[PDB]
Amino acid sequence: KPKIMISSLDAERLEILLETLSFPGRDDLEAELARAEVVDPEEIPPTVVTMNSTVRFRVESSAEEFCLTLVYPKDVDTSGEKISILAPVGSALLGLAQGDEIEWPKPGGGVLRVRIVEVTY
Amino acid sequence: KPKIMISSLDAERLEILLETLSQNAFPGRDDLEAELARAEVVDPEEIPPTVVTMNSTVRFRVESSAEEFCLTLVYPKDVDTSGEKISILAPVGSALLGLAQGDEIEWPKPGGGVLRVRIVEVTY
Repeated sequence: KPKIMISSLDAERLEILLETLSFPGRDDLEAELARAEVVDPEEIPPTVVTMNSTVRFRVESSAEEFCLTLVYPKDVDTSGEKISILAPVGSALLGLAQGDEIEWPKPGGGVLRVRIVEVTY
Repeated sequence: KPKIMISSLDAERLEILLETLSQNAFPGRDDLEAELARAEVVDPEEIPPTVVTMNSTVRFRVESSAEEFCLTLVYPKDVDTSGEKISILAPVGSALLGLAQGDEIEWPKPGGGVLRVRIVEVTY
């Protein structure tokens, strides 16, 4: 499996956050962090999903797009734009890259299938 | 096909919420609106205890490990930093409303794969 790329600071901060818990994805997230490429932030391409980045998604079956900003738990907003690293979906976004696909439950039934089209700060 | 059931209170609050956030194109909004528009609006009393409503706590079992965990479906005002609340606006959260005990859903596993869970209990 490819390894995720993450800054030293985000690795440290996440390790500590995860250490203090007790979510379903905790162990899987920890396993990614354990084998990650921990580098200077400037070494991580802007196509990689990092903590505090904004991810633009396109629904594969249409032109439709939306954004989510991946954040630490205290930084989540109340208007549908931010998503916690501890949240379902949020925990899986970390270290994905532009072009990657992801899917999750669609309200009312079925699966929302999306592709990452851009990552920004 | 099958309409979900909501209380009058929750139908009303969600409608005002969605009106207030008119410009916020969150994932699955169109689908949640559609589901709300055709929902059957009942008194809280004849929505069964096994149906997920706003402020319900949902207990889940993961199929691979039989670990269990909970999420409480809340309005934006009530999410906290614990990881146990989930907004009606959030991925997964928006799909929980109207589901019932026994229903299965799945979402991404960090590093790849799916976490598939069954709703083991609903509590208000």
